Amino acid sequence: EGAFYTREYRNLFKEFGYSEAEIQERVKDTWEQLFGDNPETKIYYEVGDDLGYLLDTGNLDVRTEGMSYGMMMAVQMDRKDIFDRIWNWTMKNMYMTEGVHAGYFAWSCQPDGTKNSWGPAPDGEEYFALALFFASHRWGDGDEQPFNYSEQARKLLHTCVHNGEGGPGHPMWNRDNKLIKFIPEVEFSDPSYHLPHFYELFSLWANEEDRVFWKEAAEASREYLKIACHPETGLAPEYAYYDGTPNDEKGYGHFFSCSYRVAANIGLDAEWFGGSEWSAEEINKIQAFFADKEPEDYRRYKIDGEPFEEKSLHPVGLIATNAMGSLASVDGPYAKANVDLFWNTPVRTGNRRYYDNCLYLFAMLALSGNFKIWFP
Ligand code: NI
Repeated sequence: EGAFYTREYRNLFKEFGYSEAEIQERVKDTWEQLFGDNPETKIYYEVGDDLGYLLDTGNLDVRTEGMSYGMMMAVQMDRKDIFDRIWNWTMKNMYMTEGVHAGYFAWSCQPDGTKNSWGPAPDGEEYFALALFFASHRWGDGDEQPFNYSEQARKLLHTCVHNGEGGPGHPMWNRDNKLIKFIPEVEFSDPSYHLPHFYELFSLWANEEDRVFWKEAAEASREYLKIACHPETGLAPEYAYYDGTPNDEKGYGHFFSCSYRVAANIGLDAEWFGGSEWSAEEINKIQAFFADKEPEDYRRYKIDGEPFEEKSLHPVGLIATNAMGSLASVDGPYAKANVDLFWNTPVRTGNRRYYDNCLYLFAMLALSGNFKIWFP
């Protein structure tokens, strides 16, 4: 039974023999390397007294993926100061009041706040919503907008479900199949965006009129991951059609950066809502696939396992997510090896560090029993 029921979170590092003191130190150090004055590793930058952002170092932009991640990280770490700086920047610079995506958040901005696009990215929205619910539950709603956290979360999720009913907009979930979309104006998906464990919580906390819908989305997503992951290797493509097969129209049909999050998501869902045979077997498959592969040699792979020449752009992120996946298969043949590999991998430096380092801190939090559900 998951932590949602027991309110106890597995410390897999401790279970695998790491000392409580060293785990405590490693979690804090990871946070400090990302959010402190450590220029080589840092991904969070403060602006003035009331703003801050996470920089996508690989593209020199600020993304809703990173901002929503940063808010989730901040609430897990009980850092309301950092949470509010990020959310303030997000509302000021990313929230759209105009155009077909009004009510969503521009997916990419320049560090100066300028929007690079008026299109949103659904995985940002869903993390914003849950981070905001957690903020409300830990700290209470603030007296002034936009710090009225729970109202902001419910409003945002309303738009995600109902957009287009009285306007030219589009929802972020397909209403018939209850699957999250890659972007509001398409009818395909992205396996890594599927967060059934988040939807379970939305089914408790969203507007009441949408709570059954969120239960249905959770179930739809669980079923969808079964058909999206390759049956032998466990690898999921970056984009996939609703029928579960890869969408490679623009090169996203393979196992690469986006896909890495699937193992992590499966890990977290197992920890929160309970183990399943499917999830354990799926994590066993991915870990078995990587068991005989050197991190320095990790590639892009077709989902059936065929290697490309191209190396993984984010191999530290791949390590972190595979290790986090161990939460879904704690007795798995490679579970300990994956956790140990991660323990022995430093936080990344250099221009591609943002994505790896986000996945890294999530894995550090989850594997130490510090990626929690914050209840009212
Ligand atoms: Ni120490």
